[PDB]
Amino acid sequence: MRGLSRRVQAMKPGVDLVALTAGEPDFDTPEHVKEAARRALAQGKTKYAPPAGIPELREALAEKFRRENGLSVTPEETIVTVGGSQALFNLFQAILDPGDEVIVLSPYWVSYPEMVRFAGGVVVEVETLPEEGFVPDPERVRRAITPRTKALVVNSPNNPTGAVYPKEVLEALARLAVEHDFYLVSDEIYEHLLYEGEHFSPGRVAPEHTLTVNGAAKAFAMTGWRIGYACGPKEVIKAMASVSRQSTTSPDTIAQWATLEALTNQEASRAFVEMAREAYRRRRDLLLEGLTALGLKAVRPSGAFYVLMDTSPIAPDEVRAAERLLEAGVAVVPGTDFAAFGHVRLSYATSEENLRKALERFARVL
Amino acid sequence: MRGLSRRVQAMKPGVDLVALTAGEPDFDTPEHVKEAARRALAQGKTKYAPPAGIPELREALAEKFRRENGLSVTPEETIVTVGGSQALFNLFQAILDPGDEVIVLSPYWVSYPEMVRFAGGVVVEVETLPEEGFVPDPERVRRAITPRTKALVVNSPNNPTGAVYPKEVLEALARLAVEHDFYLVSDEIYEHLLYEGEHFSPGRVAPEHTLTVNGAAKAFAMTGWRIGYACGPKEVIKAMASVSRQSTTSPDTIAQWATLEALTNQEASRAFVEMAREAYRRRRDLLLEGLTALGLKAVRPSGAFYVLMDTSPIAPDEVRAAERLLEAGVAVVPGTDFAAFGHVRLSYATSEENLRKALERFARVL
Ligand SMILES: *Cc1c(COP(=O)(O)O)cnc(C)c1O
Ligand SMILES: *Cc1c(COP(=O)(O)O)cnc(C)c1O
Repeated sequence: MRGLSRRVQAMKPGVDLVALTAGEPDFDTPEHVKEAARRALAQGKTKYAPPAGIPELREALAEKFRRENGLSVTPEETIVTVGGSQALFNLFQAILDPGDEVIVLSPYWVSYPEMVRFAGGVVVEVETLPEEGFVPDPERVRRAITPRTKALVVNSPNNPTGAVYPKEVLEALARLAVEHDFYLVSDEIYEHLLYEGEHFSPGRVAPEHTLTVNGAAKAFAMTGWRIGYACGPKEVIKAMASVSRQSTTSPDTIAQWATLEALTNQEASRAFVEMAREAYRRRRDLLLEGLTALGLKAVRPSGAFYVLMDTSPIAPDEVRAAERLLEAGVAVVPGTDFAAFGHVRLSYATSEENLRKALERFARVL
Repeated sequence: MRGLSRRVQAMKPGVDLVALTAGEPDFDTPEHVKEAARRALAQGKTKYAPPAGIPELREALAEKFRRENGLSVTPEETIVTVGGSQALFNLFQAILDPGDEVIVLSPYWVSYPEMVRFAGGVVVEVETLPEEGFVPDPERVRRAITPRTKALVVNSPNNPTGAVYPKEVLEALARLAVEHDFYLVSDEIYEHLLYEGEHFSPGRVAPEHTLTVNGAAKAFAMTGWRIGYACGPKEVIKAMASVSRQSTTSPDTIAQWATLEALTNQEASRAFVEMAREAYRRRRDLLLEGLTALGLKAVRPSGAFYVLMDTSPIAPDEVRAAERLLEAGVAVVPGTDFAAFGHVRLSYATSEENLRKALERFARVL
């Protein structure tokens, strides 16, 4: 018989426009990384790499996680994947049996529920409130815990809210994982795009319960390179490598060598990060002041490069709001898929010039 | 609770040695491809690409499948993946429900049964015979079809046997798919590594039943670049792209542009293919001559760069034979995992000098 599988069928799908929809940096990847790619090419590093990644990168990864995040991990508790998205996908395929529950915090990144469902898992949503700065209340999270809870996904700095969760909240969530015996999945890819506060990694207190996901995509403007990395309990990392072996085999070898340079040349990478960070902060401040002057509401973000804007004054719902803004000349992302109803996601990974235009057009819509 | 999933737990795991174990070309990727990669880097083509691949590549793919294989496909019935392995992985995830049966022809590439079972499928094995040159008998296949058959996997040129199936057998297999209504998965990555006969794509006789899987890996010495491609029914291709979107997002952008060059610069690419084909042919003959002189049995391959050697004269079984050979100084791959019992896979993707060195050491295990 022909026909698609159930898992795949259950899956969810001359005008001048100013686009504020980007999910990737506007900067190009820094030259030290590009140069390392060039050396790898000339050195013929074009062969298959091990499923978990070239050993040199795994070693550098163990250093980064300990040095930057205070995580006590060995090279064997580290894995290189085809983007942070594959680290999350392999993780769910490795820990979820049909019916296992995963607590997700809304608004959430679009891919989380999809990946959980694709593995046969059940999504259990816990909402974070705009009035609480989109920071989870551990008390609301406890109520979502059942005997079937397998994992809890935390994403700070957050996409799409831009919220940075305080260490006390993160410690409280790590404690629930330990007390109730489940995995804490910490998506930390925006760690370096932080304007205020500190980036705390829950793996610092509960390493055997925490799976830390990260990558080069957002920090080093390497979205198209497809290199992500994770660390955590040795047995889970081993299982994740098994999934890669039977799907992608291993990430692009040239990209792995280029990523090694981003991690080892701390001086050049630090210079890129500080430059981008300062640019993003100026853009964020520019946007927020403008929105406030218009009377539009948005919780001030402390990280990433997104702003969730309440659309109540523009239309009855976020899709109608998004279509009106489109007519006005501004492309925004409706909050529907992120479970951010009544909001629209704005991205400031564009020029100040474009942010000014967009504010002019919002003005006209009001 | 914590713990690994069943699908992951069910998964199967001073000496001078000459290695005849390679599953990739010894040649480095051609300069024109490397140059295309440098241009993309210089041009800032480092951003996210669409889930099915950059439009330029999907169009070049349509041309390739039409031109080289006589397949009539549009760019939309084309998909780019992270290696041909991901094409197969996404395919099974997109077409298999737990319990669905997939017919595989032994000896088979190690990854087929693992990919089938990971998606919940049941592996039904149909044996090909040494006496029949490892070419399948359509009758034996017919005898394996049940109401639960979802697909039949065919790989020609074959890994690990090196057999090239005649157009007439490929047509008979396609007909069974059309006759019994199931998918025909054609793994054609070794099409350009052919020494005698001609490559026939069964998608020509059963377009709506066939998924043609291919890639740049073996033909252009690009195993580490991780770029594969497939074509087939629009609805299946669309479903495969959906799997990519929630797992890898899209293959590395730099590698996609480099692959476009390998497909469009026909003059430089054919020069490489013909150069490699010539070298492989030399190495094959040399290896076969040597074995024959040693009194060792092996079926003469017409494609790829492998030879399945009968280990009867060496040890009771192929694992023991592989161990004796190791002591003798030659590393070979036991036929165990390919369901090629009593055999050992030899790869001639190495220099003639190494092949000569191995043949010399073979004298010690008689
Ligand atoms: C970008 C992103 C990732 C991973 O991106 P990759 O490009 O696959 O590395 C993971 N989580 C969030 C919230 C992201 O925004
Ligand atoms: C090498 C190979 C593939 C695909 O390899 P990729 O490196 O993932 O492109 C598929 N089938 C067979 C039989 C192979 O030998």
